[PDB]
Amino acid sequence: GGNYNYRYRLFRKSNLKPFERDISTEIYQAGSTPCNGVQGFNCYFPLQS
Amino acid sequence: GGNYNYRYRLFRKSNLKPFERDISTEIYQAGSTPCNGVQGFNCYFPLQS
Repeated sequence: GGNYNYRYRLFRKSNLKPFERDISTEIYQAGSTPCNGVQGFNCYFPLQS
Repeated sequence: GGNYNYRYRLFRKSNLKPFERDISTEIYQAGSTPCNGVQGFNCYFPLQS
């Protein structure tokens, strides 16, 4: 059926430092509209399976 | 930059009848525990971009 329980980050405001950990799960606003925690246009979840 | 505005359904309890429109956005339960509106382990969003 496929393993869909492994994910990875796909979006961030900036890069990451060496040996740095990011665990925050916030909606990524890639446009000019307040997402307000709404998954939609220019509002993409930062994790992909 | 990649187009992400298009999504398609990936999981459903059953198949679709001919000429059917589905729009429900509900967390899917692939395991034996309630999802409780959290896309965590064995609980995946139905739409993929």
